[PDB]
Amino acid sequence: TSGIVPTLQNIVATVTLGCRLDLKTVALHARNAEYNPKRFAAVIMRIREPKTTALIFASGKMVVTGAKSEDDSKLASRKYARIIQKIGFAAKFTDFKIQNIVGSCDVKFPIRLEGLAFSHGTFSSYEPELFPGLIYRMVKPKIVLLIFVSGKIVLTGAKQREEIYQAFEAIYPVLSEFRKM
DNA sequence: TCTACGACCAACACAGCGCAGAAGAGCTATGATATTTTTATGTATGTACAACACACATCGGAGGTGAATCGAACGTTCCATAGCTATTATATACACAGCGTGCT
Repeated sequence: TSGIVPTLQNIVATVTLGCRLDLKTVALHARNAEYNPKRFAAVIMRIREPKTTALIFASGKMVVTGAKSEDDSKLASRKYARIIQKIGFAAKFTDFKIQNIVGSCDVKFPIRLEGLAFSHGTFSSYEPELFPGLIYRMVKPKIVLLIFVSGKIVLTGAKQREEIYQAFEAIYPVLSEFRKM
């Protein structure tokens, strides 16, 4: 067991609004709406109360990023869809699928990263020239982990909570064995 | 008037003519020779042919080269496809570039 549970910091989800959207009008009429078709083929909006960000496409496909919890992402998608209703489009809410749940935690001890890369070499790839963190790719569940010398752990690539939590619980014994000073 | 010159006589002897023999002038006949006739005999001529050997223009094969003609490599363009590029949120942490400031 571990005395600390990871805390989430970003949830990436998608919603199908089910209607063709004219990105020209939603940029002009919505308040915080940025449309640069040369730079990107979507309109970026963000609203203050969930601190999220919606990438809205012409086909009606939607991306919600920046949420802390699944209910927060659901509420953010609800309010962005309500904005699209108030702007003059028939954007029926159809589905809501959360793809990414990245959460960070701290084991509060220094880690010997080279020894961990040497021991669990089939799942790890340490290249401190490029990035100062170790990339651990767990096979079950499919969660990737960024491991650092300060003990900070970044778990990325979860669909719901019961992957990142058990990923941390499985990665804790193989990091408790590596301690510096 | 008369003196040169011619008649006249004798002797004779040497020229002159009869006679016979020679001889040769001129005609006549016959053989040899050169001249013309005839023919005949070989030669020349226009034009054609053929046989044969050599030489030469003409046709044809061997070789060389410009003009013409072939492939082959390559650049370019298009159809379709797939793979990539770009954003955003977020924790984490380190390395480098760039800019505001200030005080040495």
